[PDB]
Amino acid sequence: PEHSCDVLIIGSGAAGLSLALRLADQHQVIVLSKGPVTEGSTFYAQGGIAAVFDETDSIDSHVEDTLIAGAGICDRHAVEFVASNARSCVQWLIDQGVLFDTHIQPNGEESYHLTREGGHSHRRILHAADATGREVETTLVSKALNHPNIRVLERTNAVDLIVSDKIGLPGTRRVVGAWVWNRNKETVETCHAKAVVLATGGASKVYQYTTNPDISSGDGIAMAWRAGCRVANLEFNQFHPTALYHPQARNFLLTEALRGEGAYLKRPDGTRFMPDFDERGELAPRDIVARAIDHEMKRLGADCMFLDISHKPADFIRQHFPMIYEKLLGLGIDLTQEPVPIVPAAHYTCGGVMVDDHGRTDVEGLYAIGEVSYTGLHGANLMASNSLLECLVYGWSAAEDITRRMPYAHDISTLPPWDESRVENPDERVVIQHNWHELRLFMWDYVGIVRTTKRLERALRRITMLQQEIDEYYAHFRVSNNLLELRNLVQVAELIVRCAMMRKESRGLHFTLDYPELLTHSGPSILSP
Ligand SMILES: Cc1cc2nc3c(=O)[nH]c(=O)nc-3n(C[C@H](O)[C@H](O)[C@H](O)COP(=O)(O)OP(=O)(O)OC[C@H]3O[C@@H](n4cnc5c(N)ncnc54)[C@H](O)[C@@H]3O)c2cc1C
Ligand SMILES: [Cl-]
Ligand code: NA
Repeated sequence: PEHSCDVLIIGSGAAGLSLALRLADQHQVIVLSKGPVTEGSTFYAQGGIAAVFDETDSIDSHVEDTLIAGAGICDRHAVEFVASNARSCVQWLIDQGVLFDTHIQPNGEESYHLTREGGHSHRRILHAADATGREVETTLVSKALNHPNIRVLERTNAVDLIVSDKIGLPGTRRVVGAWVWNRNKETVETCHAKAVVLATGGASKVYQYTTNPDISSGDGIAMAWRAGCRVANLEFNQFHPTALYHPQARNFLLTEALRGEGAYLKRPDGTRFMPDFDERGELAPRDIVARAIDHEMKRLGADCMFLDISHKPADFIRQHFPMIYEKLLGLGIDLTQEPVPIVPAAHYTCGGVMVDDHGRTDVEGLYAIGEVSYTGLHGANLMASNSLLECLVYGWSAAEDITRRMPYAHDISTLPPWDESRVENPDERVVIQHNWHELRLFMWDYVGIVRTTKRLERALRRITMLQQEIDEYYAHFRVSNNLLELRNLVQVAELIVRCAMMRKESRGLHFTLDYPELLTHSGPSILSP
């Protein structure tokens, strides 16, 4: 009708496209993308994907690492589960056309060159120079566009899932499609399907500073909540420790792989401060390094700290970090000759919508894979290159559960249209924009790197003003990007803060002055609607 398919996939990064392909030979699939098909975090991925390929590494080692980096509450089934499947999934990417950097030289013959990053104990991250993401996204996209059973709809923003029991369909609660703002034609179209998969990315953008593209507004999570899904661990948001501090680096990350290959992290004065913090140094886990840099900033009153791989051969550097070199040069910084100014910024959402081994949420017919989800793999803190990994494995497992269910699926029934609201107000629309800035700022201050109970109350409080506020002035506003993004950020901020308030302890990326100590028995934080 308006739109019908077998499986609807909201999001076209690693998670969704790779899910797409797996399901394509036998299913009719629509992939949505809020902006052009390639703008998502996946495209901007640098460092690489973790797997275990060397005879010297082991799965066991990869598990342990993760369990460690995750500060004690990862879920082992998930981590193992997942640690035991990449390569395969990674291989599957390769079989799809992905070129990861070829070595030339174990001491006899040809291999995949591998890096490492913090918390890893052997060598295991397949990459493409320092721009893996490009290689990955570009390929997946290319195959998805050449596939008869996959339909990609760019610039199409989902607004909400259609849940049977909300539109007087009879039966148990089950998703049967979603309403989508068609950006180019400014209407909300109705889209039917037998299975919907959220693969929307993360929510880092609720914070004033981040590495992410402007899409990461967490719409997927908000949508799920609104539809009844439990969510978890949203207090565990990772601030990548090395983002660029330059007025013209709109938002810019210098991969951990730099440190993985020798880069140093320096104080504005030349000294290396990690040692004062963690014997693991430059390569300790991010919640820790990021806390350290935040500390030394506060302490010395410094705008920043520095990342330097100078002590290294200019030739290594430029072959391993082509993209970063070219881009720092254009701002007049030579990764080859000087320390680069860095600050911590919001990067990844370790929590999200709870989902089991196949990506199944709490709500029938609804899945969630990728960053938008919470599986248990990352516990309180993600280990570098486990994030792209998660997308693949769950794309996998989600394809296998789906293929089995599809055949016994209810028929594609007809659905109520969206009640296009239509009121306009040039001035009020400007305010929508003030609120965005307002949210992002206090989130940074009240639910940031160092936290306190009271600061959290301040966040909650402003969050509720914004919601009460939003309902009253906005409920009737003609939909538009700015507005949809705001409603969703706000929704998510709320869950981030409620989760942060529940954790009476400091663990992994949640650090509160009011509970410095580890509880003896802990777990995820879970909220259910
Ligand atoms: C700069 C950078 C470098 C990184 N490098 C690495 C790395 O080397 N290794 C690694 O493992 N991880 C890396 N990460 C983390 C990893 O990139 C992400 O966790 C992962 O790419 C998330 O992918 P995803 O498929 O879940 O969503 P994304 O790739 O971010 O895509 C989300 C998709 O959902 C669509 N969408 C969102 N909302 C809506 C909506 N409302 N309606 C319709 N469509 C919607 C978006 O438009 C987009 O298409 C990096 C992240 C960044 C930002
Ligand atoms: Cl990185
Ligand atoms: Na997640």
